[PDB]
Amino acid sequence: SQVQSGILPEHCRAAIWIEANLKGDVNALREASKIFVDNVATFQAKFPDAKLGAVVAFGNNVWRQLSGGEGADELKDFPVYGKGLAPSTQYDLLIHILSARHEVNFSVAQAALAAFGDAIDVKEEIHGFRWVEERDLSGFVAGTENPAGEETRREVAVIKDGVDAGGSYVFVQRWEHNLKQLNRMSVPDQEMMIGRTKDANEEIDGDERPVTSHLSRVDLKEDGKGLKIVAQSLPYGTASGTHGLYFCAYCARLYNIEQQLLSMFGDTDGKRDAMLRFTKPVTGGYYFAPSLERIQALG
Amino acid sequence: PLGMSQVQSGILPEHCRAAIWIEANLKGDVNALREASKIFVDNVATFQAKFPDAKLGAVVAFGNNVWRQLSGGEGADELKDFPVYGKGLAPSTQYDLLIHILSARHEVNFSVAQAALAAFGDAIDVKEEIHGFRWVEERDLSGFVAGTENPAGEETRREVAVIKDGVDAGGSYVFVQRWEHNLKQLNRMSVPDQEMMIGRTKDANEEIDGDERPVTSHLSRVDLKEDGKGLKIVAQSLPYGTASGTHGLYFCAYCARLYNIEQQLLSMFGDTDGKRDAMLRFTKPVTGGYYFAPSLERIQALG
Ligand code: HEM
Ligand code: HEM
Ligand SMILES: [Mg+2]
Ligand SMILES: [Mg+2]
Repeated sequence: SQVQSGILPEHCRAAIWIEANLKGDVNALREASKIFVDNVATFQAKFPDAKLGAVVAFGNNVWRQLSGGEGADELKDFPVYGKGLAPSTQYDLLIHILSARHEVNFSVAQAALAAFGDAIDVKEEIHGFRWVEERDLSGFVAGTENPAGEETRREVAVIKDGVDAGGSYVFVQRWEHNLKQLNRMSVPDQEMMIGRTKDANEEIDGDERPVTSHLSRVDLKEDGKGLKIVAQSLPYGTASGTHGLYFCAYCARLYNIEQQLLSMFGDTDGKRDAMLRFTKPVTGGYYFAPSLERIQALG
Repeated sequence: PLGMSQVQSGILPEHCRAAIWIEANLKGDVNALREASKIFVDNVATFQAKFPDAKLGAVVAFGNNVWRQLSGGEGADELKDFPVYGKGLAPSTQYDLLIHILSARHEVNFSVAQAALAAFGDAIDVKEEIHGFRWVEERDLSGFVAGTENPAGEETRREVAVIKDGVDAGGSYVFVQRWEHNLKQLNRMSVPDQEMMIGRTKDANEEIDGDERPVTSHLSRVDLKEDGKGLKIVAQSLPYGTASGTHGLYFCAYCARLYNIEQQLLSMFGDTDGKRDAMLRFTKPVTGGYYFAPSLERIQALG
């Protein structure tokens, strides 16, 4: 089973995420998905330098229909976390496009919209960009502990066997940063909020940083085994309007993502991520990304 | 370089892949713009030093009312608020301040835009912020190549865009106008009909002779000569928007005289000969403003 092309690429410069609801017959998604994955292959051949990839992924209700109820055992609608502190905006379809070249991504996004046509209702379209020094707009480097290299990224993100082999679970969550609130914090206070130093990007020892620090919330182990995810997140927005991080992660099980969210939003131990001092999530959804062979076998 | 006037760095660069434009109104006393503009151009120099490979430039430019105040009424003789053209076919949304940032790196442009906002602070009310991107093959989102006849090279671009002498030497006039394309409407037109609308062939970008295209074609509207002398402008326009939402062309041009821009607008919008640009069949302008970009030396004499 071959993995969709947008899960594994590293260090992308730009992305487009489109989140949409199904308005028409669920069966219209079958032909549209095949059209789109062929478009992606054609664009990769036309723009080899772009290192383009893309993913089509499906919400719980749609995917149960498309799959006949087989597999994707962990899939569910995204719930609130923290009783609502993390909101839920579960849609039916996610299209994630990434590459070195925003302009290529834009053409690919137009192709996705042509493939799905008026069967879908676009609810969100976000254009991500890698910022200076791969920093989040807060000024902290983002991506350091992300699984590195195809071998490890496959291990973390790609389902190994059975009916879902080559697929992955996806989580997307848009955050809105209040950089004015951030900038009122001293740099040492910001560093204790994240759990790494700001300029030099060195981890602060877990025994010496707050348990509410981001790293303490999300660097989770189960009897010594890390709960890893493959992030594809990027900055987005305008300088004068809304801006933040579009969080996007892939994992061979939803479990690892969910444990991190239960931790961040106070459900596990009553403590909340210190980043909520300056940024907040405003969307959230879970999706299942089938393998390419599974997509071809739809219609 | 005493006794000379240095152009702001964003007027002349060619083939930059990314831009940010910010348009804003002044909220309080115009004096706030003096120290903010000096800070901003200094920040630009710092970003150029930090990111030499970005090939970054930027411009700060001013609307008529605030430029008249800051200049004491000296110079900028052609400057005026952007008029409506075609009785409203081209709307007017004249603001007080234009920031234009362009480079080979969107991420550097973003940092520079943040610096501009920090410099001006609450003295301004941002009315729009547009992130331009060069599309594939330098095409407009309509699919036609954009930029072919734009003045080429530093020498010619300086001749067209940069005022040569007098108090305004090193300055330029700026026009910005955001267009919203209806690509569904465009795609209802056959490609031959689109070519007659533009005046060039779509795939190969060959000019269609003036006698073989309608007078409403875009090239017939805007390729204007006065007794054989072309009325040139230096465009810095780029595509913008989302695939599923608003998208189009953010039109931006610089010229040493506002006259050349105005003649093209009077032509496009029906004021000269009663005919209008065929591109209005699929796209429309929704903003419009004129600004004056002083020389970099003069931004330093503010205060
Ligand atoms: C505003 C939103 C977020 C910001 C700004 C942010 C920022 C960061 C930063 C600066 C780091 C440290 C550098 C690195 O290793 O990448 C980090 C690490 C990490 N983040 Fe986040 N993050 C956000 C949301 C999330 C969410 C929602 C999750 C999971 C559901 C998450 C999971 C992780 C993980 C697993 C790590 C690596 C921890 C480690 O093993 O050291 N992050 N994040
Ligand atoms: C929807 C907005 C616009 C679109 C899509 C558009 C597109 C084009 C295209 C495809 C060309 C031919 C290729 C080239 O030489 O660049 C062109 C040329 C040109 N455009 Fe536009 N344009 C727009 C607005 C404007 C405006 C508002 C003006 C002036 C006020 C203008 C002035 C020019 C000029 C002077 C030329 C060169 C003509 C020549 O000498 O051959 N354009 N434009
Ligand atoms: Mg660790
Ligand atoms: Mg000509």
